[PDB]
Amino acid sequence: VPSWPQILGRLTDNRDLARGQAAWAMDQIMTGNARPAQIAAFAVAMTMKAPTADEVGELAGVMLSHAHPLPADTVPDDAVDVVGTGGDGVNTVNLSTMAAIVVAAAGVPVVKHGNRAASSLSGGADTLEALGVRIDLGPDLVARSLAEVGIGFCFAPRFHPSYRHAAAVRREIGVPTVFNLLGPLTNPARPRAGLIGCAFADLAEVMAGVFAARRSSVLVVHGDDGLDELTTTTTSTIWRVAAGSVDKLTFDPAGFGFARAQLDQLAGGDAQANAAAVRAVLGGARGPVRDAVVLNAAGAIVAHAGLSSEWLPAWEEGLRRASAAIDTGAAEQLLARWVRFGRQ
Amino acid sequence: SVPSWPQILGRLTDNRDLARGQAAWAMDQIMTGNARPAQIAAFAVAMTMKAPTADEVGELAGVMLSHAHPLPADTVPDDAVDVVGTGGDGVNTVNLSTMAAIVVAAAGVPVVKHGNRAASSLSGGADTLEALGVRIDLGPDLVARSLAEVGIGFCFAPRFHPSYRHAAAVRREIGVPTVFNLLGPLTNPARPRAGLIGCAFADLAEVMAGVFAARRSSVLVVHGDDGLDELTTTTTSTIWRVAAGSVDKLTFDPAGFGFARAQLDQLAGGDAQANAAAVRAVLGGARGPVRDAVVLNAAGAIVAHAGLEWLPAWEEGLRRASAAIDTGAAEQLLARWVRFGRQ
Ligand SMILES: O=P(O)(O)OC[C@H]1O[C@H](OP(=O)(O)OP(=O)(O)O)[C@H](O)[C@@H]1O
Ligand SMILES: O=P(O)(O)OC[C@H]1O[C@H](OP(=O)(O)OP(=O)(O)O)[C@H](O)[C@@H]1O
Ligand SMILES: [Mn+2]
Ligand SMILES: [Mn+2]
Ligand SMILES: [Mn+2]
Ligand SMILES: [Mn+2]
Repeated sequence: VPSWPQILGRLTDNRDLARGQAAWAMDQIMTGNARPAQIAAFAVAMTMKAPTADEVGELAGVMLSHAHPLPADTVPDDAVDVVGTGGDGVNTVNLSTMAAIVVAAAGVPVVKHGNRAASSLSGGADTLEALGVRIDLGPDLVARSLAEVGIGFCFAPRFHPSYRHAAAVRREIGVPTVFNLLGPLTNPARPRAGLIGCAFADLAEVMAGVFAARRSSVLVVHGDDGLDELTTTTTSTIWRVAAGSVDKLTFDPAGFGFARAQLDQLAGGDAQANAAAVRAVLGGARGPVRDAVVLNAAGAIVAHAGLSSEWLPAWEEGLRRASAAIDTGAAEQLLARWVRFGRQ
Repeated sequence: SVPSWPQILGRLTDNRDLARGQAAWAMDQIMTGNARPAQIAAFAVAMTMKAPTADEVGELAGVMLSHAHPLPADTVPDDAVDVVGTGGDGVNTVNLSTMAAIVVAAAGVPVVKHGNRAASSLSGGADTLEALGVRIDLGPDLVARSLAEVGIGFCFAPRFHPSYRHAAAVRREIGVPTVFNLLGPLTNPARPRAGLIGCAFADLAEVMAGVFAARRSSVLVVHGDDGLDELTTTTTSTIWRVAAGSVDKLTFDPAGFGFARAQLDQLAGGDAQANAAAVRAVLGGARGPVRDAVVLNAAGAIVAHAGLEWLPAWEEGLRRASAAIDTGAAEQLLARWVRFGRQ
């Protein structure tokens, strides 16, 4: 029978867990039956042991079993996510949130998982909130947002109430652990595609492994400068997940005509500063930030195409649609229509 | 930089040895109620899986000792010895350290024993002593009087380390052994300079030895090659011998002193009442495998005391230990120990 001394002892002995043990642990944590000390011990122990795809898969599986689902037949089968682990410690503009809006305006259904900042000044949820977008909608209203606007936002705490004990321990110990991976892996709407950012180069492959087990079409991205984003300051490492297999690639924006940028050119601020930065990009303003948004939006579109079916043509078409979605004003319009939807 | 949990924990998760003072900072935060249980647990686990260094463990123990209740000045003889282990060998044996401690004290060697109740066994040293009528929870002044009048004193770790309670609680909750399990033997409040120190975790005995070496203590850190945190009689033992601030590892065979091979079955104990009866049995002069184990461990502590020639030291240790029992001195010392607590 499973117990904490058994599982913790196994992890501290640097052993992989038996099937079901990670699942048992997470379920204890989600049902409020685990002491903070046990939660912390488990989180740390698994991280230093080096999590397997199976183990992390079991953790996310439990979370999704307890998560508030969206109503049946309300999420298109080709819906995409654009979200990162966060915690790169750079405080950039909200590239995922900006990319998600552009991708939606390009005609790709987007059901975005998100959350407030943890280590940054303003996270996606914070910036969206500052734009007038509603980040408090339940399953039904998110479904309506998807249908009517083309984009929905699932605020993780709203859909994962049982995760509050784990989230508290994350806050207390501060150090990143395997828990930092679970957000991007537990979109309640369960889209089968997405552009997933990972700040931790050593854990990106594991994330990709989990998505692969689900037969998802995902690009797990880690900027070689440390961003949990497709960066423009240098190359990016992409773990391409397609047909249940992971393929490690290095991506260079220069190969698609993009100039190198400095990190301070992508720097952000508070929610109001970042909101203004969203408006600028969608407004047609050229520069480093636009390039970053277009590239990331294109990545999400590449991930989308990996569902129904190569690499260079997909990116070239992705870059086209993302740029066009901005230049026609569609992305700017979608945001406006999104804000109005909430007030209605 | 600014000391913080994200910093230190982050360093441990990255599998880097800590900088000087960081381990001390962490332990001090824990020892002052300024650490959340989650932070306590994260640190304990992280410090364990990285693999703690002698420097780091030394800082943890140091902080504990800098907070602990000390014994009054000039109450602890300079040649006082300790007999204690980390516990957690998994084998429910009789209480060899406590029994040896009584024998050693009866032989004339001052013993100030550190100790605690059971954590995973059916009965710890403190539990068995309590069942014998010995007062275990005495404060500094009375432990000093005990040491003077009786020739032995017992420091109950919860009594002398009240600020360790938060760490102790967390250890209880997570169950798994951590670096904290090493601290007990390393934090005797009376700070005896010699001792026989048991370590259940073979891979960490050298670390414990390094800590004692840093204090230039005369210590034998023992790990039975059958898993016991004791000098065993079922097979050979690993001894990390600490003398002159230097550690030297070696294999020890009690057969070289005439001791027959025993089996773990013969050293098995039970609850406090059973183990207490086992103590009375040995001190009564009963021959058998239990007596051999006690005399062996008692001798080791005497050898450690002497460290303040290897073979002759053991021969005199085994001789003095056997005599302390057979003369009835060890039995009498226990009885006198009980009367002290009752007056
Ligand atoms: O504070 P951090 O730990 O650094 O994380 C920053 C944000 O990144 C994650 O979401 P998201 O991918 O949507 O962020 P983004 O839109 O800004 O790119 C996370 O939910 C945070 O909101
Ligand atoms: O339950 P455990 O975790 O296994 O530990 C058993 C005992 O060992 C330690 O003391 P001590 O060295 O005095 O033990 P002993 O007298 O029985 O030999 C510890 O303080 C416990 O009292
Ligand atoms: Mn992001
Ligand atoms: Mn980011
Ligand atoms: Mn012992
Ligand atoms: Mn023992």
